[PDB]
Amino acid sequence: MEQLSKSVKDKVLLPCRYNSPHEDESEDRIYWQKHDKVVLSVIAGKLKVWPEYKNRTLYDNTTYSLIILGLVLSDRGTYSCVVQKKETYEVKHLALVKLSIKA
Repeated sequence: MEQLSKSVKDKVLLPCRYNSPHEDESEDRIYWQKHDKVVLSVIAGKLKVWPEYKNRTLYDNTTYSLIILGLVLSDRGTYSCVVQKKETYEVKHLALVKLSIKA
């Protein structure tokens, strides 16, 4: 569980911590989620950002990491980065990031 402390209005990069010789844009499905919400997905290399996060997030293609712009208090919490392969779903990678925020 990596932990980051930022302030309201900061931008932040949440590291997915994914790096293995089995990275494969074809099969790799990458998801960032927070609680019962999905932030974004990357399927076949194509990015899809959920409505709540459109215009306030970026994706770093190099590291599969999530960038959030203009933090607000409700952005606090645990985020997950998941790399899966659908065959049946199989998970290749799971990483958790705890974002703490104050004003």
